[PDB]
Amino acid sequence: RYDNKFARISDIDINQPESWRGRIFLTFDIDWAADFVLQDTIDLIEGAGVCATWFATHSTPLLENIRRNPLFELGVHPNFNPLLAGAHAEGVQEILDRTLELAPGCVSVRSHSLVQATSILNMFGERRLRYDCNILVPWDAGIVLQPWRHWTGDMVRVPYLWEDDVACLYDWEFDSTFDYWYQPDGINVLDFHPIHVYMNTESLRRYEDSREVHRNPVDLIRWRNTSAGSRTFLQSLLARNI
Amino acid sequence: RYDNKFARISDIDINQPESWRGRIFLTFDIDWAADFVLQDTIDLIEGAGVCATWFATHSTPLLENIRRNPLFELGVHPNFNPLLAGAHAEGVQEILDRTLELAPGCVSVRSHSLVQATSILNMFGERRLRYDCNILVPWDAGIVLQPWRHWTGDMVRVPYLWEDDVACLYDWEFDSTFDYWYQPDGINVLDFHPIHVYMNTESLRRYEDSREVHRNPVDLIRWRNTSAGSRTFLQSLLARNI
Ligand SMILES: [Zn+2]
Ligand SMILES: [Zn+2]
Repeated sequence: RYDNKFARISDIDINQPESWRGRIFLTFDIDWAADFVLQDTIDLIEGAGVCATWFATHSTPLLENIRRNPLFELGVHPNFNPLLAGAHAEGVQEILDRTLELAPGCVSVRSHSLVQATSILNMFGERRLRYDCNILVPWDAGIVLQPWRHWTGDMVRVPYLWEDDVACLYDWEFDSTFDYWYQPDGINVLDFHPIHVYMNTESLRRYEDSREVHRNPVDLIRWRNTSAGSRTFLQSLLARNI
Repeated sequence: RYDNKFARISDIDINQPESWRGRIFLTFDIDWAADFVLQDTIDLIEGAGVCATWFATHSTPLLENIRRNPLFELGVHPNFNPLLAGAHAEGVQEILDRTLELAPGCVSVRSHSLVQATSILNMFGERRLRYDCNILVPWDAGIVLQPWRHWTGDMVRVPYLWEDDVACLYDWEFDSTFDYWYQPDGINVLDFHPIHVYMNTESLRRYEDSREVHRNPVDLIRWRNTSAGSRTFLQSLLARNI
């Protein structure tokens, strides 16, 4: 149903454009959020009653909440940054295999910091991942987006067009009265972080200033932006589209 | 002039679509080709008298040929694969800085194996690179392509839509009578490797079977495909568009 606007990444059927065209795919890069922060984001999406895909960074009992919910897909968020940062004892394989232990049998992946390479995608495919979510093409680039077949692993590359922290870096609006990014004729994948939904981030300086409080369940709420930000953007998007 | 169809990557002016729309950007990932192989590719493009951009992997006096030619732009092709392959003593910075020594002041980059990440692009930008050429969106994905502004470094991301070895993996045609990939309304960046132009590669098995001969100036020519392949595709594209 057209009215079923929200979908999971694994609902994309590359052979059937009806499975993605004009639809919205809410995705969440967990990024090591404390449990109270992740729980708040889960509660917000569960309250809307929509589908969503969650990319896991670490082990937490809240992953079981995500697994249970039939509207939610659990994927992985492997962190290969230490490989790029300087000398290291391991490669991609060890890190990927460890991350996959968080969601055995999953099919969707987005790399922390969008770390990607031909060999990385080859290794994703060997491990039976089917959807790569690592290409970010901005909604304002003038490009109508569509997922496409990768040349190996029967993988599908799924490009995404909006991200909360990226919106801060590009100075995109959090308080527009319409879905400026929306493509009725393309795929619409958005990426949110629980930390920014929790603090209603409108500037990364709020995020940086509050660093010491990000895991403090008593004080963090005091840093929530009361103007427009990531949280109010998500809340409006949900209200307008359910 | 519309008739000046061929351009260099650094000719892209993100503020002026006339600088890229409907134009063709021939790019060459040198990939450690022996000098006789690189020379053959240079001779072929020089014979056509068109612009081209060359991504350097290693030091060779032939880079000076590329620098001299005012129609040619020299960029870099850093190799970060060893970082992903397993334990390593260095990170991106050391490798990038060493590669940049091959073309000081250059502005364009494509990573070997399309290794990329947010921190990698940040580091490209700090080193005054302006054009990232690491996003490959296939010509047959149904997406009209345009370069776009990256969120840091005043960098421009330039997507490309065709590559010789990728054409083999996707089973794209080398002997079409028309430019099937061409977007009159988008940017058209193609990536060729000197080794495949030299051997007129139509299957990667030819490339793999001939491995021991890739630096043998006497025997390699015997492995050149006499049917349609990467070389005849490039030759036709040049003939049709000059
Ligand atoms: Zn992340
Ligand atoms: Zn290469």
